[PDB]
Amino acid sequence: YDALKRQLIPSFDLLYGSAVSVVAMSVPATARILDLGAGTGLLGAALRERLPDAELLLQDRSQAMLEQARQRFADDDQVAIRVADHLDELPAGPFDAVVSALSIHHLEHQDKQDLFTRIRKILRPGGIFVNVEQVLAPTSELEKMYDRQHEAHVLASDTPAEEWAAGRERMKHDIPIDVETQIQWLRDAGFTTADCLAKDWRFATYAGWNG
Ligand SMILES: Nc1ncnc2[nH]cnc12
Ligand SMILES: [Ca+2]
Repeated sequence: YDALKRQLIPSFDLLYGSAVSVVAMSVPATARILDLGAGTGLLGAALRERLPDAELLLQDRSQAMLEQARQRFADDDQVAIRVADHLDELPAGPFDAVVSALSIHHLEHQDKQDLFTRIRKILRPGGIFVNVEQVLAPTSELEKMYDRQHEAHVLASDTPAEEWAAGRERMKHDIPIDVETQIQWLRDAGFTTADCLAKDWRFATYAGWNG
Protein backbone atom coordinates (compact mmCIF):
# COMPACT_ATOMS: atom_id res chain seq x y z
CA TYR A 1 0.00 0.00 0.00
CA ASP A 2 3.10 2.31 0.52
CA ALA A 3 3.81 2.52 -3.28
CA LEU A 4 0.18 3.77 -3.89
CA LYS A 5 0.60 6.55 -1.19
CA ARG A 6 3.64 7.98 -3.13
CA GLN A 7 1.65 7.77 -6.45
CA LEU A 8 -1.27 9.70 -4.79
CA ILE A 9 0.85 12.28 -2.77
CA PRO A 10 3.12 14.73 -4.71
CA SER A 11 6.54 15.56 -3.07
CA PHE A 12 6.07 12.67 -0.57
CA ASP A 13 9.80 12.72 0.46
CA LEU A 14 9.97 16.57 0.71
CA LEU A 15 6.77 16.85 2.85
CA TYR A 16 7.26 13.79 5.19
CA GLY A 17 11.05 14.49 5.27
CA SER A 18 10.35 18.13 6.33
CA ALA A 19 8.05 16.88 9.18
CA VAL A 20 10.81 14.48 10.48
CA SER A 21 13.55 17.20 10.10
CA VAL A 22 11.60 19.96 11.97
CA VAL A 23 10.80 17.48 14.84
CA ALA A 24 14.53 16.38 14.99
CA MET A 25 15.65 20.09 15.20
CA SER A 26 12.95 20.93 17.87
CA VAL A 27 12.97 17.97 20.40
CA PRO A 28 15.56 15.74 22.16
CA ALA A 29 16.62 12.21 20.99
CA THR A 30 14.45 10.81 23.89
CA ALA A 31 11.35 12.90 22.90
CA ARG A 32 7.80 11.71 23.78
CA ILE A 33 5.86 11.86 20.42
CA LEU A 34 2.12 11.33 19.62
CA ASP A 35 1.32 10.33 15.97
CA LEU A 36 -2.33 11.53 15.65
CA GLY A 37 -4.18 9.55 12.90
CA ALA A 38 -1.06 7.36 12.38
CA GLY A 39 -2.88 5.20 9.76
CA THR A 40 -0.53 2.38 8.60
CA GLY A 41 2.29 4.27 10.42
CA LEU A 42 4.38 5.87 7.58
CA LEU A 43 5.11 9.12 9.54
CA GLY A 44 5.73 7.20 12.83
CA ALA A 45 8.20 4.85 11.00
CA ALA A 46 10.08 7.82 9.39
CA LEU A 47 10.39 9.45 12.89
CA ARG A 48 11.75 6.14 14.37
CA GLU A 49 14.37 5.99 11.52
CA ARG A 50 15.64 9.49 12.56
CA LEU A 51 14.96 9.10 16.36
CA PRO A 52 15.78 5.53 17.55
CA ASP A 53 15.31 6.48 21.26
CA ALA A 54 12.03 8.50 20.91
CA GLU A 55 8.96 7.27 22.88
CA LEU A 56 6.26 6.88 20.12
CA LEU A 57 2.46 6.61 20.70
CA LEU A 58 0.52 5.82 17.47
CA GLN A 59 -3.21 6.79 17.65
CA ASP A 60 -5.99 6.08 15.08
CA ARG A 61 -9.75 5.23 15.10
CA SER A 62 -8.96 2.10 12.92
CA GLN A 63 -7.61 -1.08 14.62
CA ALA A 64 -6.92 -2.51 11.09
CA MET A 65 -4.63 0.42 10.11
CA LEU A 66 -2.87 0.34 13.56
CA GLU A 67 -2.21 -3.45 13.03
CA GLN A 68 -0.41 -2.52 9.73
CA ALA A 69 1.42 0.25 11.71
CA ARG A 70 2.60 -2.23 14.41
CA GLN A 71 3.92 -4.53 11.59
CA ARG A 72 6.47 -1.77 10.56
CA PHE A 73 8.10 -1.83 14.06
CA ALA A 74 10.43 -4.62 15.42
CA ASP A 75 8.82 -6.95 18.08
CA ASP A 76 11.06 -5.43 20.85
CA ASP A 77 10.33 -1.78 19.73
CA GLN A 78 8.57 -0.03 22.70
CA VAL A 79 6.16 1.88 20.28
CA ALA A 80 2.66 2.07 21.92
CA ILE A 81 -0.78 2.06 20.15
CA ARG A 82 -4.09 3.77 21.17
CA VAL A 83 -7.47 3.21 19.40
CA ALA A 84 -9.22 6.65 19.52
CA ASP A 85 -10.88 9.25 17.22
CA HIS A 86 -9.45 12.83 16.85
CA LEU A 87 -12.67 14.05 18.63
CA ASP A 88 -12.02 11.75 21.69
CA GLU A 89 -10.05 13.00 24.76
CA LEU A 90 -6.30 13.12 23.85
CA PRO A 91 -3.78 11.05 25.87
CA ALA A 92 -2.51 13.00 28.95
CA GLY A 93 1.20 13.23 27.97
CA PRO A 94 3.01 15.55 28.32
CA PHE A 95 4.48 15.27 24.76
CA ASP A 96 7.53 16.97 23.18
CA ALA A 97 5.85 16.61 19.74
CA VAL A 98 2.38 15.85 18.28
CA VAL A 99 2.47 14.96 14.53
CA SER A 100 -0.31 14.21 11.99
CA ALA A 101 -0.40 13.38 8.24
CA LEU A 102 -3.44 13.69 5.90
CA SER A 103 -6.07 13.22 8.70
CA ILE A 104 -7.20 16.61 10.18
CA HIS A 105 -8.68 17.75 6.76
CA HIS A 106 -11.53 15.18 7.46
CA LEU A 107 -12.71 17.28 10.51
CA GLU A 108 -15.28 20.17 10.44
CA HIS A 109 -13.41 23.57 10.67
CA GLN A 110 -14.74 24.14 14.26
CA ASP A 111 -13.38 20.67 15.26
CA LYS A 112 -9.94 21.48 13.65
CA GLN A 113 -9.72 24.67 15.84
CA ASP A 114 -10.83 22.80 19.02
CA LEU A 115 -8.28 20.00 18.22
CA PHE A 116 -5.43 22.62 17.91
CA THR A 117 -6.36 23.94 21.44
CA ARG A 118 -6.49 20.37 22.89
CA ILE A 119 -3.07 19.51 21.26
CA ARG A 120 -1.40 22.63 22.76
CA LYS A 121 -2.70 21.50 26.25
CA ILE A 122 -0.80 18.11 26.01
CA LEU A 123 2.48 19.71 24.65
CA ARG A 124 5.33 20.72 27.03
CA PRO A 125 6.46 24.39 26.84
CA GLY A 126 8.35 24.83 23.50
CA GLY A 127 6.70 21.59 22.22
CA ILE A 128 5.91 21.25 18.47
CA PHE A 129 2.81 20.29 16.45
CA VAL A 130 3.51 19.23 12.80
CA ASN A 131 0.82 18.54 10.14
CA VAL A 132 1.53 17.06 6.66
CA GLU A 133 -1.80 18.17 5.16
CA GLN A 134 -4.05 18.35 2.09
CA VAL A 135 -4.85 22.10 1.74
CA LEU A 136 -7.41 24.11 -0.31
CA ALA A 137 -6.28 26.89 -2.69
CA PRO A 138 -7.33 30.40 -1.50
CA THR A 139 -9.67 30.89 -4.57
CA SER A 140 -11.87 28.53 -6.72
CA GLU A 141 -9.73 29.55 -9.77
CA LEU A 142 -6.44 28.54 -8.00
CA GLU A 143 -8.21 25.34 -6.69
CA LYS A 144 -8.66 24.25 -10.37
CA MET A 145 -4.85 24.78 -10.88
CA TYR A 146 -4.07 22.84 -7.62
CA ASP A 147 -6.32 20.00 -8.98
CA ARG A 148 -4.54 19.97 -12.43
CA GLN A 149 -1.10 19.82 -10.64
CA HIS A 150 -2.27 16.92 -8.36
CA GLU A 151 -3.68 14.97 -11.39
CA ALA A 152 -0.42 15.67 -13.35
CA HIS A 153 1.56 13.91 -10.52
CA VAL A 154 -0.97 10.97 -10.27
CA LEU A 155 -0.91 10.39 -14.09
CA ALA A 156 2.95 10.72 -14.27
CA SER A 157 3.30 8.11 -11.40
CA ASP A 158 1.32 5.59 -13.62
CA THR A 159 -1.40 5.24 -10.89
CA PRO A 160 -3.98 2.47 -11.64
CA ALA A 161 -7.16 4.16 -13.07
CA GLU A 162 -9.43 2.44 -10.42
CA GLU A 163 -7.10 3.64 -7.54
CA TRP A 164 -7.41 7.31 -8.75
CA ALA A 165 -11.23 6.79 -9.15
CA ALA A 166 -11.31 5.49 -5.50
CA GLY A 167 -9.13 8.51 -4.47
CA ARG A 168 -11.62 10.98 -6.12
CA GLU A 169 -14.52 9.22 -4.26
CA ARG A 170 -12.71 9.53 -0.85
CA MET A 171 -11.97 13.26 -1.63
CA LYS A 172 -15.78 14.02 -1.67
CA HIS A 173 -15.52 13.60 2.20
CA ASP A 174 -12.53 16.06 2.52
CA ILE A 175 -13.07 19.45 4.33
CA PRO A 176 -9.73 21.15 3.48
CA ILE A 177 -8.95 24.86 4.13
CA ASP A 178 -6.01 26.98 2.79
CA VAL A 179 -2.64 26.61 4.59
CA GLU A 180 -2.47 30.28 5.78
CA THR A 181 -5.97 30.03 7.46
CA GLN A 182 -5.11 26.85 9.47
CA ILE A 183 -1.62 28.30 10.35
CA GLN A 184 -3.53 31.36 11.76
CA TRP A 185 -5.79 28.90 13.72
CA LEU A 186 -2.57 27.56 15.41
CA ARG A 187 -1.77 31.17 16.52
CA ASP A 188 -5.45 31.56 17.67
CA ALA A 189 -5.03 28.31 19.74
CA GLY A 190 -1.99 29.93 21.49
CA PHE A 191 0.97 28.56 19.45
CA THR A 192 3.47 31.48 19.68
CA THR A 193 5.21 30.62 16.33
CA ALA A 194 3.67 28.90 13.26
CA ASP A 195 5.19 28.44 9.75
CA CYS A 196 4.68 26.64 6.41
CA LEU A 197 7.98 24.67 6.01
CA ALA A 198 7.34 22.94 2.63
CA LYS A 199 4.52 23.00 0.01
CA ASP A 200 3.67 21.35 -3.36
CA TRP A 201 0.39 23.05 -4.42
CA ARG A 202 -2.40 20.93 -2.72
CA PHE A 203 0.01 19.40 -0.10
CA ALA A 204 1.94 21.23 2.67
CA THR A 205 3.92 20.59 5.89
CA TYR A 206 3.29 23.25 8.58
CA ALA A 207 4.23 23.46 12.28
CA GLY A 208 3.40 25.41 15.45
CA TRP A 209 5.56 25.81 18.60
CA ASN A 210 3.93 26.07 22.08
CA GLY A 211 6.67 28.56 23.22
N1 LIG B 1 -11.38 11.52 12.64
C1 LIG B 1 -10.40 10.63 12.67
N2 LIG B 1 -10.02 10.11 13.86
C2 LIG B 1 -9.03 9.21 13.89
N3 LIG B 1 -8.31 8.72 12.87
C3 LIG B 1 -8.70 9.25 11.70
N4 LIG B 1 -8.19 9.00 10.45
C4 LIG B 1 -8.91 9.78 9.58
N5 LIG B 1 -9.83 10.51 10.17
C5 LIG B 1 -9.70 10.19 11.52
CA1 LIG C 1 -8.82 12.87 2.69
